[PDB]
Amino acid sequence: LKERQDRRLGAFLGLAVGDALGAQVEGLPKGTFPEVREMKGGGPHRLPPGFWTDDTSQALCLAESLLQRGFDPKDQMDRYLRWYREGYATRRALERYAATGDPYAGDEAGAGNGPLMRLAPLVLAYENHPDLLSLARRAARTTHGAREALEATEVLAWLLREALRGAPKEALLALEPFRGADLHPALRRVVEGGFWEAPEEGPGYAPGTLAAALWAFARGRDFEEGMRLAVNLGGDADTVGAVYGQLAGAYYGLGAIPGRWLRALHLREEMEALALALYRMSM
Ligand SMILES: [Gd+3]
Ligand SMILES: [Gd+3]
Repeated sequence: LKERQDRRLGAFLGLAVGDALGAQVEGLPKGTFPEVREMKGGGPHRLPPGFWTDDTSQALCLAESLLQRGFDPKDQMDRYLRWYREGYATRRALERYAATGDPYAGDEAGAGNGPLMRLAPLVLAYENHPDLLSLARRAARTTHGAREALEATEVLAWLLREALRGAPKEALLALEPFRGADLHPALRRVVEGGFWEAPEEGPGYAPGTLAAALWAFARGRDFEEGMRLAVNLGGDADTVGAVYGQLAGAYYGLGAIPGRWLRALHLREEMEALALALYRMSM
């Protein structure tokens, strides 16, 4: 069904849409700037409208790696490194890998949201794998090693899988499998309802990023409304937007994402092809 493909395309393109939109106001304190509603580009990097950042770049790298050779963390890092060296915590991980050959180069200080911003591709291709959560943890470990970042990635992997399978918003927010689970205290507070309150800003800390995305998803009645709530929190807006985009994209579907946002999106067609290829792979 196109209905099923629509969810996978939505999750992938939603990630990029959130990255591009949020990038326009990243670094700005909440409530100090005009409400973001359109793909105008700009931000600290004077981005053209619809242009995303490293969040989506890493997602693309992971997607190509998966389609090229299944789950291969070594290949993932080869691609990240190559992407990194072609341009001018993660950089430390990439250099660690370059020097030692260890693909799981993340350290305990890496509690950032990097693993969350690029996740979608993994779930699209390995949605039905019995070890999906373990694969997600390994995919996070390549650049981040903090307990809360690894667990936050597992929670997002579960969320995406369930959304792709048609689980209702209430079930996704209930996070039943994680209730009472032995998680890092910060993440436990999120799973137990910390996300119902509006964040003071878009957090860069993994648990906080997930909480901000869940909050926007909980309050937004559709993809667009939730996306605007997410990015207007300011702070790490491109990444909070990217995480929200993945969840909301999988939940609402590509057809629910504002057409003008998709038409302005850089490499829209390339991503749609990748998303479809990954989905075919999961079957
Ligand atoms: Gd960025
Ligand atoms: Gd950022």
